[PDB]
Amino acid sequence: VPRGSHMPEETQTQDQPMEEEEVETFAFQAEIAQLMSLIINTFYSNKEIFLRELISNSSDALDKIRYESLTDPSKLDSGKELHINLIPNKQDRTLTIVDTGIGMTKADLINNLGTIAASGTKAFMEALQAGADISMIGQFGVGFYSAYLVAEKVTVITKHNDDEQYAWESSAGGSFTVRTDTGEPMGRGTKVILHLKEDQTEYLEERRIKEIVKKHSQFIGYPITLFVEKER
Ligand SMILES: Nc1ncnc2c1ncn2[C@@H]1O[C@H](COP(=O)(O)CP(=O)(O)OP(=O)(O)O)[C@@H](O)[C@H]1O
Ligand SMILES: [Mg+2]
Ligand SMILES: [Mg+2]
Repeated sequence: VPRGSHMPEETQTQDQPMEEEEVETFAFQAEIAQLMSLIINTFYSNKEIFLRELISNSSDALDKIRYESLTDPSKLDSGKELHINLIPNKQDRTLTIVDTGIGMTKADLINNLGTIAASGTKAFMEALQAGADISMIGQFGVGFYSAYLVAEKVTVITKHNDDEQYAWESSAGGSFTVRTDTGEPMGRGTKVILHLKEDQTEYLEERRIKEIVKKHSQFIGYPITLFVEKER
């Protein structure tokens, strides 16, 4: 049956087989859940320090590449730059912190980002009760949860050399999920995606982001760059 030209629907290629992603749900350790509730539902004047804690974590993960090379030189063969990118998306109201540090395995996500008690958590909650500045979070070993000063939901996508790529996600409320992530491979590192609360959109503005990186994160020790989407 001769054809000289086909329409797009006709030559659309069949989909790749659908992938399964395994999902597991976990409760936050009790004091972690308590802290998150405190962080979310209390007014703090100096919420901007969230970005200091996430940059700090990225800088730690990047220093680990430098040091893991002493026990495993193969990391020296990576051509990836050691760096951080800050990516505001005003369309989606997200602020993403991307690094090319060592990343986390599945068990790292579960054990490091919620099910294990930090020994400073109770002390920190008491300090906050007695009126401490929220900036003190960074000294009590629970700085990641400062994301929820500004974010209603946090997704962390991560890939470590020793595991597959995973997504951790929580809207607080007492639990989080970890799921195998078969989507856009991110390569080694971690991306924290902050789904900002409606009153916190200043952290999508490039002037605001530059201001708080200069104020609080001037010794990262790696290049950080801010991607600014061109105004249409
Ligand atoms: N960008 C990232 N890359 C890799 N691991 C990360 C990460 N962000 C967070 N983590 C993991 O999450 C853990 C919890 O981080 P935080 O709540 O900041 C306490 P910490 O950073 O371990 O101590 P510190 O903040 O006192 O230096 C880290 O120890 C690390 O294992
Ligand atoms: Mg169709
Ligand atoms: Mg930290």
